[PDB]
Amino acid sequence: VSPPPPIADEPLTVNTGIYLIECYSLDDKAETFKVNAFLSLSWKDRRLAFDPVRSGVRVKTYEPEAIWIPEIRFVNVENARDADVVDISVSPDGTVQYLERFSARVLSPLDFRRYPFDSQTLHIYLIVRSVDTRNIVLAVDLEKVGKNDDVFLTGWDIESFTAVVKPANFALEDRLESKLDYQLRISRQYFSYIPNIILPMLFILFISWTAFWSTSYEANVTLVVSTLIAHIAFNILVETNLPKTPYMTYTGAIIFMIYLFYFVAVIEVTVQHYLKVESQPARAASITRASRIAFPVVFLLANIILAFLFFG
Amino acid sequence: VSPPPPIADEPLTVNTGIYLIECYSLDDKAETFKVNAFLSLSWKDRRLAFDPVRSGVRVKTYEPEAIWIPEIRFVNVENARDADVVDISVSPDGTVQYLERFSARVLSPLDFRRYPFDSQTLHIYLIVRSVDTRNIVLAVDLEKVGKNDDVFLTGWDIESFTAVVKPANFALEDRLESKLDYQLRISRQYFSYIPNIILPMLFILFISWTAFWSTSYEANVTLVVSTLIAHIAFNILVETNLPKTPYMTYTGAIIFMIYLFYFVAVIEVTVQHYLKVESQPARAASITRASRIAFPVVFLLANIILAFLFFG
Amino acid sequence: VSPPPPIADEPLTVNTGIYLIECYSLDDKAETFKVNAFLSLSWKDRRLAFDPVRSGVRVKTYEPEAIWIPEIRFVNVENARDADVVDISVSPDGTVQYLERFSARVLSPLDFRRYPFDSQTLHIYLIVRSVDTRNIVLAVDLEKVGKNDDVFLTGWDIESFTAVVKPANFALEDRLESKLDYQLRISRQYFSYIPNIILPMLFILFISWTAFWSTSYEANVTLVVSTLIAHIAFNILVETNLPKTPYMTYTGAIIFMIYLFYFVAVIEVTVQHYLKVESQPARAASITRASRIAFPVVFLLANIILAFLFFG
Amino acid sequence: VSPPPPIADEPLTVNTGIYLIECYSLDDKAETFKVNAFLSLSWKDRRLAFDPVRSGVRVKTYEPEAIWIPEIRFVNVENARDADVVDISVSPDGTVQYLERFSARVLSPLDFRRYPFDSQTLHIYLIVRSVDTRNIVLAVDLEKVGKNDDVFLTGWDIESFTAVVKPANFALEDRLESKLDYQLRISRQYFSYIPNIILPMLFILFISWTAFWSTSYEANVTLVVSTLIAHIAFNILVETNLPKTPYMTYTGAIIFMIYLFYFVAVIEVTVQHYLKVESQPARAASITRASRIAFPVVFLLANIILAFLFFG
Amino acid sequence: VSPPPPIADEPLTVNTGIYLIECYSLDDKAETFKVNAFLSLSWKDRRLAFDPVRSGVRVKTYEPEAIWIPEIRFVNVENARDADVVDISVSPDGTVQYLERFSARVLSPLDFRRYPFDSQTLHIYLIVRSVDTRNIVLAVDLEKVGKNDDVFLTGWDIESFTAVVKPANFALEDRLESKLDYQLRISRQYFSYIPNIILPMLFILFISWTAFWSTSYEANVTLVVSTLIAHIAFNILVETNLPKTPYMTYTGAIIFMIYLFYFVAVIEVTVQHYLKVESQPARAASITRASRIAFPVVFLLANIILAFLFFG
Repeated sequence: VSPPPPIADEPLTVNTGIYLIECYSLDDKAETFKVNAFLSLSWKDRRLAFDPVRSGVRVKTYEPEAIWIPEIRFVNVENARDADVVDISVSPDGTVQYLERFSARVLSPLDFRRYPFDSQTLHIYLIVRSVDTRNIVLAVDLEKVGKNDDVFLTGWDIESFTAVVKPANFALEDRLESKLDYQLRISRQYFSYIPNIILPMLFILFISWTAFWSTSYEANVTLVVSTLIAHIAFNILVETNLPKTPYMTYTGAIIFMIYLFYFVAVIEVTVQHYLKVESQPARAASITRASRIAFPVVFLLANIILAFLFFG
Repeated sequence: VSPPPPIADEPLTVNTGIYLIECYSLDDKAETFKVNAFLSLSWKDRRLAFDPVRSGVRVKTYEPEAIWIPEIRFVNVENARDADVVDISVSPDGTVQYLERFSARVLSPLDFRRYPFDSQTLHIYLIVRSVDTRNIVLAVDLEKVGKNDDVFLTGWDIESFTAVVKPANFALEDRLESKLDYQLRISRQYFSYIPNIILPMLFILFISWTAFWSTSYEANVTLVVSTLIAHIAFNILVETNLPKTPYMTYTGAIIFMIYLFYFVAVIEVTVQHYLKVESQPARAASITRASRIAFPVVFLLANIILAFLFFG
Repeated sequence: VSPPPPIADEPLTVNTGIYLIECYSLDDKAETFKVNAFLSLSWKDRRLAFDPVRSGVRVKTYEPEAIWIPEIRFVNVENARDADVVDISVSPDGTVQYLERFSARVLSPLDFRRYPFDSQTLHIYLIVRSVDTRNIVLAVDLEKVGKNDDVFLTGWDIESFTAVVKPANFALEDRLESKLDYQLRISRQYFSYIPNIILPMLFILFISWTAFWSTSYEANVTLVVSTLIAHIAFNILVETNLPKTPYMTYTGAIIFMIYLFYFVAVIEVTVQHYLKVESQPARAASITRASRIAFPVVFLLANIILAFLFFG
Repeated sequence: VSPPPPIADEPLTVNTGIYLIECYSLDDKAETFKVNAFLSLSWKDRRLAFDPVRSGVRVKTYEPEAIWIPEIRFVNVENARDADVVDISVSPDGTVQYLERFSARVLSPLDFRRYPFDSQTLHIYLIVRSVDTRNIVLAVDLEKVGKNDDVFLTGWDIESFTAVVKPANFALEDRLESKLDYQLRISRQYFSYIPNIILPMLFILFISWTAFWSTSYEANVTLVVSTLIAHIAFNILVETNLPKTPYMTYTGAIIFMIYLFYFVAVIEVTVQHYLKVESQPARAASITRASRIAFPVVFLLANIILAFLFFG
Repeated sequence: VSPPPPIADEPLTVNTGIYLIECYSLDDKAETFKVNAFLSLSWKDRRLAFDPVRSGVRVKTYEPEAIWIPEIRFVNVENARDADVVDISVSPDGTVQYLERFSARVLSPLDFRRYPFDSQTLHIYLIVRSVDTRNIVLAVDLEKVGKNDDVFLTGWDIESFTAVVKPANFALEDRLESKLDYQLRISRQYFSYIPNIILPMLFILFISWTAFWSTSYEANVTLVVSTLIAHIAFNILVETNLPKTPYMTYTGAIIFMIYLFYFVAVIEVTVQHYLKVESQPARAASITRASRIAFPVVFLLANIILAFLFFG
């Protein structure tokens, strides 16, 4: 039908609010996730009001087809949402209440630069279609914004869920004042990563570092190269969960540094054996005794530098 | 169509019932499962009443779009259920019989705190929103709740499928709702895990422990490091199908313990070689003879303590 | 658009029939398969007795709409079939002819007790629900049951496709239903499994056994442990196919036996070295010479016993 | 609206034609691929004609729904094609032009017996629905068949695309029916296999064959067994892109040959060491000298014999 | 419902334009990328021009249907787009404004000759069919073609999104069609590839090379073969991504060169041992002294030549 008359001079306001029910399947490679929530809606329409004389219930219902309901669209969704109209009730004072239940698939960016200890924010954008007669603006009601007690994400924990009235849509066609942003702040659960990833890597490195206490060339070669193979194998477990990020990461820096340390250890073993063959054992002993202390200290300093760089 | 006439003394009640046909596709990483089942409803409409007189022996059977059907939805589903109506019958007394068949995908948490020998409970929720004229509450028909004898799940065995008879009424978004709970208790079939996982790891550990009866350095190093690599590969296989958790599991604790044991064995081999080279063979012999007994006993005690801690 | 009236109390019969066109995508882990075929029906409706003498000359052909067609469903399917009607024709006496083409994904359990050389049976179930005013039964018409010679399953031999004539009538949800069973017997092609799996395993086992002719500890350790690692990798490649089962299969038994043999070989090598160190070469020589004959004989005996146990 | 009257002496002939647009997703596990093309029909109907007088300048006419259109359905398709009519024109004589555009999934067998150097043939089948009034027989049209130069399949090159008639001696259809065959010939480009999968394996085998130029038992054992492990790893790599096939293959024969050669090499090394320890060095030298020449010649001859057994 | 009538012989032109919103899921093996964007159309239709003075309106809209809208279809898509009309508006002179929102999966070939540092161009094609006697041609509105500044793709740098203004007219199926081309130019981000793939490979190669400063045969064999195994594992990791291409890429050539280098290193070690055994230490010393310098220089020259060949 027709929109409400613009006889009222003030712009038409459509209050809004989303109530989350569940969020699931947050893919990391395509950075896409799904939602299932309640979409509430309300606006004032003085054209179709109600008087208490008809009945004392003070409540009347209507149909989706007979009453003009403004069209609200989602910006970043793969496909249009699935609408299931629930209930509408018209107060005697003209205010209407509109409900819907929808499910969607949302595209949002993710920043994996502190991958084990990162926090992400997921956005949902709302726009409206301007009507010919009057002016349509949006608003947020803090009462209709919330999340259920049974919202869970596998591996994450939800922190909060708010909204803003930002009318700052990128200018395309007369919609540069009719946007809305909903923010979902989440954090990753990182405790399981310690005993599953970090400590075995340190154990393998320390195993390979025992070559500085022996002078047998064959045993040193076996130790170092076999531990290198074990490190390459452990990279497979490191990779089977972490995404295929085409950019720098904390874990990537750690792995590259580990490769560098293995190379330097091989060089040290080679030079020690070569010096010992040339009837210069004192220099070889001095070099290996220096390396015994040099290696862990440099490893710890590089760890500290990297941690300060990425988290500060 | 309009709701049944408000008798102004009692809210409308609806008696539900779910009959399982088969369950399948219990995803472990996403904690989902798929269902196929019946759904039968029943309530009282004061109208549509007719006596058996005037050829009324044939009970009436209307069609959708001609009567009033309550909207009943599942809370924890990815998408709205795909359903098709089977039969609708109206008794001469005034009640109505309703049947339906649906398929759906359900989200439910899982608890892998005892992962090889765990038990899980799965939930299905039914909700209904009170209309603007009449209140609606739910009920349970205990003779229409059950499962086929042919309901099989791959990897699990089914124990019970009941329904809690007490709805949890509450008010949400300025309207009153009633929620039902269905519980499907299952247990895991753990027989396949023993000879495929547990025994080979024990064999590999016992193989790596043979280095205490030897005295050559190269053979000891080869044995221990190669067995460590084999353990890493078995860890690959084990963790290929186990989701990450915020708590500490059983298998993760055991795997970390075995990593610690390998590290300590490497340390002991290095110490023995270093002592032997420095011309103190008696001390090295005493150390290795002590370790021969010390290792299995400590392993046994640690395993027993862990089993008591988790399953106590 | 209403069920035909019975004469006095007799029920109505429908003669079904399925003609396979192609089977594909047989999953072991999911225990499903796909199929598309023809569904043929025929029943009696005497409200439409055609008279060719005066009212027309040719028998009537109808359209899917505005004609009473029995509802037919499949019990063990994930979702409802996607069927397109082909033709409906009415004979002068009153018997209706019907055809349609459909597809679905069928669920049926499998048996893996003889996995390399196992034979399976697959079931498809039809059903129909009795209306209040009429009772409906099902029947088989053997002239429309069959399969195309082009029906090919990748990796299986199709033997027969028959139906059990006698239905199974039962009362479910306070109504009478009838059920039909279609059995499709298939057998696995096992020749590809011999060179791909069986023989490399034997070659690696013999390579491991070749260590009883050597007297060097380092070489024996290298041989046995490297062959164990190769066996672990091949076990991973094999196990990527067979799902976990509550019972014990054949391949699992053979793999466990091979692990046992590896453990015993390691123990033998360790004992031989330990005895040789103590200046008792006679005992070590006797032990290794006895093992040279003991190992293959026991392997052969164990394999024969297992083959008799599982296939007898 | 009505089938054409059987007025002409010969039955009703339709001129068909398929014009490919692009192809993609040639899945090999399911032996299926998707298509996108045009479907142009043509038939004659003297019943309605547009004589060139009385404003008969309109050569063609547009009849979307008030005209008879034969039902053309595919045979080997998972689901019904997604077709939408493009153009409908009626010539003044009576010949009718028809045209659509469809997308579908095809099920055609694949044969990987010469996998690196194989060729395939993909079939698409067309059948027509008979009508009691007039007989309908399919007929190809040479000018309406073809394909774009913009078709492409990843890893394949297209040789030809033609059509031929094929009587339908199948489907047990009690009515007379006709079928059409469309054949697409594709040859795989094998160039990217010689430097990717073949030559590295030759290099690994030749590396393993250098154990015949040494007398050190430990070095020979390490060489041969580590190269066997490398062969297993390369087999794991190769398994990435090959199909999971249930029959014999050329590549499988090559892999089995390589395993056999590794076994024989280990046996030779053991024999040489056993003879050398037994104070018979001349025999060991003779055996090694024989092996140096024997191994490559036998490998080449067996490869020639396998290449003759296949490919002919 | 009817195409606009021509004046005498002139054709009808429609002005198009695509405003990008977001691109994602750029599959390299399948060579597809999903997309969703605004689509705009505009054309002149004088059969429904109005009088602004009498009607009292300055813009006139219509329902989504009940007006003649040209059929615009994409050529290289897997299926028809998921259209969503947003607005139809008309100008007083007769021009029709139009909007639409869609999403689709496109097909486009790629070039992988410079895979780490390559740039690609993606194509979107639009076509229209000539209905009636009114020829239809396309045109580009330069102020509507654009891209959102938030259009992002993971790992790619987006340079431009332009269109070729001149269409291409050709006769398909004895009918004329006009085609437009939309080009999206992107370049790959290569920084993450260097520390992930390039440098570990070099470190492993240098670890292999360190064997020219040694004399012990067992240590050299262990070093070279273990580094070869690690190289095979990294080959697995890299081959996970790249598809099969009929031509030779940069990475494939580099990998083959590395394989050849490993083979030559094994040969050199073998010949050094063979010469030293025959009591000729001087020749072996000279050979190894030469090889120490010879290997890195040859590697550098080969890399330089490859870089000049593929980029010159």
